[PDB]
Amino acid sequence: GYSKKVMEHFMNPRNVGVIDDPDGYGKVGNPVCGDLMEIFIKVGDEKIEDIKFRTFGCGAAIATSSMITEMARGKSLEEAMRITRNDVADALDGLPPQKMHCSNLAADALHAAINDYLSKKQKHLEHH
Amino acid sequence: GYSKKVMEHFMNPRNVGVIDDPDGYGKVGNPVCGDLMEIFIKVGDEKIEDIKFRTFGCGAAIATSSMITEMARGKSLEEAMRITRNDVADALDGLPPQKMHCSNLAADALHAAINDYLSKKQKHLEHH
Ligand code: FES
Ligand code: FES
Repeated sequence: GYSKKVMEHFMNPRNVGVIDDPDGYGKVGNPVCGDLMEIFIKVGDEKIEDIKFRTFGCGAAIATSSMITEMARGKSLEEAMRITRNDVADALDGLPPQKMHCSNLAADALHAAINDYLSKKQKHLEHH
Repeated sequence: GYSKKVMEHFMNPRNVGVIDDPDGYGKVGNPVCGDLMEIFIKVGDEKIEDIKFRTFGCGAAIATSSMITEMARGKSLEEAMRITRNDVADALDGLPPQKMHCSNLAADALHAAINDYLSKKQKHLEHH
């Protein structure tokens, strides 16, 4: 019992892949299934200049990540940080409640990748 | 304007502290404020035998972590994994919408600590 939008993003996920040498990297595992979600970001002019995700997880996780990465592309870091699964709640309505977990991977990995980038920036400016 | 339950868990948070040499460790940062949530778990008989959190974050993050860790204490790993912020949505009703992010740290760190423990266990399988 899924949604048309989820079906579209599972069948034709956007932004699948890897970035070599990314500016930010975030990885989160779902321990139930043991699936791992990785987000890679490139940052230019404090905007998401490129984003990719890689997972072997389930339909729900893949479709959520496709929607989240699409939303994030070309936004400022601060805007991207404010994205949560809540921003695509309507597309996810009526999913089995155990797919809640799967749907949280995307946003949590994105937030991790952004924090990764930001902490690198902080370290660079240790003494300045 | 906050909830009475949130006020109680912010003023008297349960399970604050650290576990030295924990069975599972999970850390997640909120990049907006730069606050970091750490969860420590001890695992005995595939149950949460001890849990502690450590953060310097905001009231919302602290109260959520107090509620989440209290829910997790003494549950099986599998039950604990199924906990999300959704399980305390009622207590969190009407929080400023930016505290959604803060409220997700707790569950995400707990899930990270459980994955940490499980992957350590996975090491044994390499034995052949
Ligand atoms: S089971 Fe691996 S993501 Fe749904
Ligand atoms: S301000 Fe850092 S946790 Fe909400």
